[PDB]
Amino acid sequence: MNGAIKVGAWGGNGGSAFDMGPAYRIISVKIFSGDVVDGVDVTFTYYGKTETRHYGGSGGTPHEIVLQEGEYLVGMAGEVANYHGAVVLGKLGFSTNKKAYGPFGNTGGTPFSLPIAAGKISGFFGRGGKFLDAIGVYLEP
Amino acid sequence: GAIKVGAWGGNGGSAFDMGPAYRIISVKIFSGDVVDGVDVTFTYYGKTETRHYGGSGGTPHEIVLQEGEYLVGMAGEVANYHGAVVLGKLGFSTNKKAYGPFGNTGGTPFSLPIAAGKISGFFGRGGKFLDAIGVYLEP
Ligand SMILES: OC[C@H]1O[C@@H](O[C@@H]2[C@@H](O)[C@H](O)O[C@H](CO)[C@H]2O)[C@H](O)[C@@H](O)[C@@H]1O
Ligand SMILES: OC[C@H]1O[C@@H](O[C@@H]2[C@@H](O)[C@H](O)O[C@H](CO)[C@H]2O)[C@H](O)[C@@H](O)[C@@H]1O
Ligand SMILES: OC[C@H]1O[C@@H](O[C@@H]2[C@@H](O)[C@H](O)O[C@H](CO)[C@H]2O)[C@H](O)[C@@H](O)[C@@H]1O
Ligand SMILES: OC[C@H]1O[C@@H](O[C@@H]2[C@@H](O)[C@H](O)O[C@H](CO)[C@H]2O)[C@H](O)[C@@H](O)[C@@H]1O
Repeated sequence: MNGAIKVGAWGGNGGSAFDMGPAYRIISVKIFSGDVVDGVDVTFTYYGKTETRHYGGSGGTPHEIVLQEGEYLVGMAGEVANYHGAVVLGKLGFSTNKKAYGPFGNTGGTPFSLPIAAGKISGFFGRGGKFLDAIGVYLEP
Repeated sequence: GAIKVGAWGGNGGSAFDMGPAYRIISVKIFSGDVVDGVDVTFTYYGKTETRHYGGSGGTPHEIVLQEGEYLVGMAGEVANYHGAVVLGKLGFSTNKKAYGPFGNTGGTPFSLPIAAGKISGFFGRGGKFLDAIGVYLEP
């Protein structure tokens, strides 16, 4: 969009597109996983107000990443697997400039990794359905 | 304020940093069993330069960016070639067409599709072969 850097769209073509848009500050990310990744719940602040978005499906169990002050999402990885005739993320994980999280999910598949040597993730986008078909990120310094 | 993503590959070789370019002009990928090295020709503040990363083997595969065409994707596979963790397959995609991957040695795959932005530089490690590679991204 306006100087945005949207890298990704890892996963399958099913589901329906979702776009969080870049955030001003990602407060917390919650990954709901089961055999695969069900959805991602994101709480962030945009133009002053605190917002929460619900992506992917409603199933799965929550694993939350809370960004302490000065901590950012500097990496993302996982596996795009086939789950009952549907290409979705079977494993997903993130890394912060402080600790590493996950991966969350138990279905193996073709891997992908996005180690950020310089920059951070600032937002999310992708395709959702009964599960998390695909996920991508917004990058910024 | 540079967005450097990745660096897929091993830890062998020596680090190289092409830095960001005003405009890439072309990229040559020398490959054999793996990825021997990459060649990058680009403009940089009025000047036109050429950088080469990796060994001196392999056969060249050239991608010549056309008028208003950029690199919007990179993918390949890091591998363990007779002991050294190097890239075994490598390819790029332009907003007009996809290339390769070039190389015949598999390993753990990786891909970097770019929905918004482009590649404007490279960095990583190299030696007799292209040990690892990363890119600079821009709006
Ligand atoms: O569907 C609602 C229930 O979903 C449960 O998670 C599921 C896992 O048990 C199963 O293995 O995988 C699927 C998809 O990955 C998950 O939906 C939750 O544990 C329940 O709390 C929830 O009610
Ligand atoms: O697979 C192609 C079709 O996928 C459909 O989405 C699926 C959902 O119905 C289902 O609940 O979840 C899976 C993954 O979570 C989705 O693939 C789309 O609705 C169709 O338009 C599409 O053709
Ligand atoms: O493997 C550890 C050492 O790797 C060296 O680089 C390798 C080159 O010597 C060799 O010719 O090629 C491979 C792949 O192209 C390189 O990994 C480093 O120069 C050493 O510093 C390092 O200890
Ligand atoms: O080293 C000089 C020669 O290198 C050749 O490429 C090599 C391949 O033949 C071999 O199979 O794999 C290695 C590693 O990828 C390559 O270096 C070129 O094809 C020759 O033209 C060149 O003389």
